[PDB]
Amino acid sequence: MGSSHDHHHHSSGRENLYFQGHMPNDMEDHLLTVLSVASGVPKEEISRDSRMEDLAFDSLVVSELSLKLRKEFGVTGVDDELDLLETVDELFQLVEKHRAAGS
Repeated sequence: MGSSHDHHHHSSGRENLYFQGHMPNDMEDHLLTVLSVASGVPKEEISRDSRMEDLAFDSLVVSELSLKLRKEFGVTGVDDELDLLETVDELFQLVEKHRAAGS
């Protein structure tokens, strides 16, 4: 008497290892990957035409997003820019215009 055995596995069988990180031709792909790691959800679940929900619209997720951008694109100290995010496409256009600069 006294048992309720359940050994249910979620399953996360994944195996595909590449060294593909030289010459990020698609900035959009690399920025989408920044979002894919920050949000934790795959590339298909994030698009340019989308609103800032559980992607980059939360103080923790914005600090995580910034943390990525400092390394991935060198885009640092852009708190106001990340505060002005409404659409995901706007983030693509923002880092684009920020990389181009006024210099």
